[PDB]
Amino acid sequence: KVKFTEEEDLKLQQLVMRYGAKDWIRISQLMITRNPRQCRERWNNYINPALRTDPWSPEEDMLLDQKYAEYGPKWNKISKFLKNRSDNNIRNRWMMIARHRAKHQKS
Repeated sequence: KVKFTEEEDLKLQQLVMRYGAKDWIRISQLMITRNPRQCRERWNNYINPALRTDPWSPEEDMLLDQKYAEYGPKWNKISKFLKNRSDNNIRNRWMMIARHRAKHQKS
């Protein structure tokens, strides 16, 4: 997980809404515990395009088995390969698709 907790990711929606999405150096001054790119990575992988409903397809499932196998549930690194979804969508959809392979229905 990232240094800050999801609860912070919500603060980003507010602070970033006040800065728009370009003064990360300022938002980082408040919480120097993270780099400007760390909170920005959430902007596109959490709030910016309104992906409250942008679920991926088996393409990420098969291409994720390769990335996850390396990073694992770090939707922070995966969401960067999508730039179309958010960790909240991946962490949430992976549990929907992982629920099918959870038992053995995989075959």
